[PDB]
Amino acid sequence: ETPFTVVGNIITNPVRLRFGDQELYKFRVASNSLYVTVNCWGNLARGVSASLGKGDSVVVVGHLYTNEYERSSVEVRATAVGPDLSRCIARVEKVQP
Amino acid sequence: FETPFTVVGNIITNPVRLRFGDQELYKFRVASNSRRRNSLYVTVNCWGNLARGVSASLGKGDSVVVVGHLYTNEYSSVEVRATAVGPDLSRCIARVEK
Amino acid sequence: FETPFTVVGNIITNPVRLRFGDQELYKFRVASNSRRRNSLYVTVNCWGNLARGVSASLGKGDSVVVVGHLYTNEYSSVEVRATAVGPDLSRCIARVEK
Amino acid sequence: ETPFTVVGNIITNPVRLRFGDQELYKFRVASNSLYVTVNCWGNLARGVSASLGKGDSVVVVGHLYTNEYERSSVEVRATAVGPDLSRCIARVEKVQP
Ligand SMILES: [Ca+2]
Ligand SMILES: [Ca+2]
Repeated sequence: ETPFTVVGNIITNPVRLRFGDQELYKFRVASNSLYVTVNCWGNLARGVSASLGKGDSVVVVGHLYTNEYERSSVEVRATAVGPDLSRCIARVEKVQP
Repeated sequence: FETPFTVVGNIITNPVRLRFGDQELYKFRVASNSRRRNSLYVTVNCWGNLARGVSASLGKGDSVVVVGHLYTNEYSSVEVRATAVGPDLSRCIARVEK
Repeated sequence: FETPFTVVGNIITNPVRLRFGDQELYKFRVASNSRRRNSLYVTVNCWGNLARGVSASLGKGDSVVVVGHLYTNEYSSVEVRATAVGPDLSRCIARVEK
Repeated sequence: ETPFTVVGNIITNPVRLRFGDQELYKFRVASNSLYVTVNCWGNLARGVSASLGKGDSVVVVGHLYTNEYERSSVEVRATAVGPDLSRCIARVEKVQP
């Protein structure tokens, strides 16, 4: 419940990870400096893996949090991600349910 | 000291293009996808390269992520000067071209 | 999926209290401190403990930080359901009591 | 130019630091989880040192960035800070220029 928006560029090769039913798509974003790891789940992990990659210019919206581990780092739980249409063009396709 | 703003929702009008010598405006109305089991309507203004990307890529009904700065115009209407707009990839797919 | 919002500026009206059985509303208008060498006007609504803190602490002219969620009401007016409000300590001092 | 807002509590004893003409007032904030270091400068460092302390409930607005050093961590360059009047009361005093 700390909302957060970052506009920038994916700077790593995203990675998919599975947890049975569920899917995570993870990547790093740089802003224009801020470096943050973005985590997409579900249908968002889908849209993003199908559409974006390293070097793409991106708009990320979600919630910011700290993740402690064996250091502690700052990450986004994304709720919406899109390509930044100031820097590119997109063909949009809906996914039949 | 501008007021930053983000809205996620859907374009709900047919966007309107306007040219001013060099410059281009593309503007449209956005409704936010709030849920109860509370709505937000705003006019978004895209300029420049952003106007171009958006007119080539999005239209009435499409899901959107809009980032920019919020303004009131007493002319009184609440408007966003967008800095980045994209389709919402939680609700769609995009084939990206530069 | 509410739309979060933050505005920093000044209260520019005398706030208005309204009671509804248990509940209290304190509402007022805010202008944002934008600079040129572009304004934003919004109605802010505080409820509950926030209505109490704000009525005890702030009034017309005071500098404010407002955090909450943004709404349009077609009744059409743009309003904030505030979650946290405070004086802007870049422009003032506050002696805090709980 | 990545804007950011956090509402929470100061959880360390703030510290003042000087650089000649200029003053920094630094403290840690927790949200309701996110931990972030907040940096106030100038008149903001003033208002905040004069008004707040460990345990106070706070509204922080500014810009988020990453700071690299001998690790890298996420910090806020605050532009406005106030006590959260949902959790307290305040007497406001203007500072004659
Ligand atoms: Ca990949
Ligand atoms: Ca101290």
